[PDB]
Amino acid sequence: ILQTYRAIADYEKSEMALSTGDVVEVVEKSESGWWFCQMKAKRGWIPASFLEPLDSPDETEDPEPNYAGEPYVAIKAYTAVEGDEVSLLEGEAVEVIHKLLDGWWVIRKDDVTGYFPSMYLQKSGQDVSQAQRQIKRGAPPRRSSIRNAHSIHQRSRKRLSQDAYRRNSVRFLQQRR
Repeated sequence: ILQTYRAIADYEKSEMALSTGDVVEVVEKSESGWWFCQMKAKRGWIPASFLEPLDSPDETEDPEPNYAGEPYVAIKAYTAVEGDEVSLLEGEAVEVIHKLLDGWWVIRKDDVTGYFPSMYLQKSGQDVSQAQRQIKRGAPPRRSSIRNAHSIHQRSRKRLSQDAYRRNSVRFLQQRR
């Protein structure tokens, strides 16, 4: 594949500067002495909440809400920090109504709606141990936990308030119980 080389000195700007010790992958060697290279890609898991799409403030792949609800149970206890969050003890049953991609799902419990970490929930009637081993990291931080976020979009991201979620929830819910 691509050969890996190392910079033995600093090179100033060639849209890429070089710092001694830098590791690069050589894409094209040339007898001209100028080689086209790329820095080792920097990858990793990050909280979706800290990101915003470039083209628009709104996420394009969030699934649609389902007010009918899906039965889930808390597999890990969580204490609400903000008013729009739901506190649950392990074993408490809830109904998921919006599986948002930022990890904080809207759930319904006792006629009211609020957010809860998806990672701490599992469909009812399944192996709890299995869902717990799937937890290899804590709940991601919420966007509302960010102080002084900076956006490139003047318009705010579209997201129903908990009151709006509740009004839809009480009207279009489905109980098989």
